[PDB]
Amino acid sequence: STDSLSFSFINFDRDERNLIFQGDAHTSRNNILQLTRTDSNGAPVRSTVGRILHSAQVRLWEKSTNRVANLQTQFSFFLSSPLSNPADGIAFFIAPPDTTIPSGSAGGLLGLFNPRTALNESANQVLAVEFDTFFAQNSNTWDPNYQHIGIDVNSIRSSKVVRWERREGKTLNVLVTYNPSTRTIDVVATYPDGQRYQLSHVVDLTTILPEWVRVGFSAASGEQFQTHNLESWSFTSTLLYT
Amino acid sequence: TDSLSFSFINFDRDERNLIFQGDAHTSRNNILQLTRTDSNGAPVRSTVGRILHSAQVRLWEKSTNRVANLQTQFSFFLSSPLSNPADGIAFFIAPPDTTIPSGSAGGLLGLFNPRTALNESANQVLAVEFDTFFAQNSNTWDPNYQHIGIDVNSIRSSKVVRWERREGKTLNVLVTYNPSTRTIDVVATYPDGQRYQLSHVVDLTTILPEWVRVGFSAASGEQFQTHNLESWSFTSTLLYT
Ligand SMILES: OC[C@H]1O[C@H](OC[C@H]2O[C@H](O)[C@@H](O)[C@@H](O[C@H]3O[C@H](CO)[C@@H](O)[C@H](O)[C@@H]3O)[C@@H]2O)[C@@H](O)[C@@H](O)[C@@H]1O
Ligand SMILES: [Ca+2]
Ligand SMILES: [Ca+2]
Ligand SMILES: [Mn+2]
Ligand SMILES: [Mn+2]
Repeated sequence: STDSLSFSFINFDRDERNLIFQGDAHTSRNNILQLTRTDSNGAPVRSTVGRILHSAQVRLWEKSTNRVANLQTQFSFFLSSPLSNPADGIAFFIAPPDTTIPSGSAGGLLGLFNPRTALNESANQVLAVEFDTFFAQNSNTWDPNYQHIGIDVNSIRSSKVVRWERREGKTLNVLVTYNPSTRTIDVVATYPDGQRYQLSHVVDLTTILPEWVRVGFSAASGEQFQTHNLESWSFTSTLLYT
Repeated sequence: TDSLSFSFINFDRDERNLIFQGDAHTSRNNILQLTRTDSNGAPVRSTVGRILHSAQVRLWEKSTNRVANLQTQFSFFLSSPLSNPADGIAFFIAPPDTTIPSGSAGGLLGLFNPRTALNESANQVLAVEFDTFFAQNSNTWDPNYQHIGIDVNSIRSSKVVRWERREGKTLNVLVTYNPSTRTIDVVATYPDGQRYQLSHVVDLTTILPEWVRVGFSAASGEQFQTHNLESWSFTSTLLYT
């Protein structure tokens, strides 16, 4: 018997009344959620930002009872592009409930940050798990010099990264958990051939985010582009004694 | 799958995902008090309160041809000094913009307007009621005893089972809807194991809109009692029959 909230989509209907759509995010007739803008043929375009949030607010703690949320999310996406350098990536993310798309964020900032404050942790309130396909050091100075999965804490510069291969049109299955007893954020990603990716980072979520949050996804393209297609998503949060 | 599910083991005075209507308030002991009390914690006359979860429940989805099942568990207790305490608490499913109707503080349980309460064509609601007050002068539709009912677009239950109100005791309820049999089941137990069972065939898809909200309603007219919601969990799943 716990206080908990849980939800799941195996498809995205064109009428999803519990989802908040931001910027260019929209749902295709095929019921795949498309985060970034496409042209009249469904091809990817430049300078686009898209995000979704579930409308239900997630309670991260309740100081009253020393309870902290233990959370768990699963999702699958694929990316596609005619380009040899496809940009910029998709992120699962957690932020205050009134979070909106920052100015200047269509590009390497992933729809998550303003460029005047993107490396200033004091100005942000965001945990993100990114899948980052574009790392050119000329514009994505913060990035490691390869493709990567990263854990972002109030910064576009990841606290931890692991090397990762983008695969044109292939579904990545992802599992993210937060264990509040160990304060650990744990990420496991897998392609359909079993090719596997792991990444963890210790951060106390109560020190970085407010009591009530919203959860969802962000994606962007700058001068380079791709489609960012979310296929499925489930989420559970459970308040647990810590 | 597609699913929505939430749990409250008790209620915190800050609950961002609940819609509160009328007299509904959270007590300092984490009980949801649907009807108004004075500064002595005492019930009052002429009160109605309701909660709904803000998350909308989808009852079917054409794109995938799926239909929703549902299941809810809850516990409440009622308290009054009267030998005829009134009026009752109900779990309900209604359109998402549902609000408390005029004249529902009483035998209408905050769910119906007196002018239209018995007219099916006028209402959109499935409710499971715990009705403590049945006198004919005003509760003409009632059987002549305390009862649990399954209400479909009327204050006159489609089906009832005789029930005993037990002053200050927790009643634990489990409601399920099985979309393949099109059946609402109710099981309610007291701490000593006394059990109540009730069942009605109804197709939610032919009665309710695609998207609904769920929660609770309670009221008091001229007779009174506090209505106290202890805990609530709810799940729903879009599946194939
Ligand atoms: O030779 C001039 C100039 O060339 C290079 O900068 C131009 C662009 O190079 C890359 O394509 C990108 O890094 C791009 O940055 C935009 O697109 C990125 C991909 O979508 C995105 O992440 C960025 O946020 C941005 O929108 C550059 O603009 C480079 O060699 C410069 O040093 C050189 O001066
Ligand atoms: Ca990048
Ligand atoms: Ca009655
Ligand atoms: Mn990065
Ligand atoms: Mn009745």
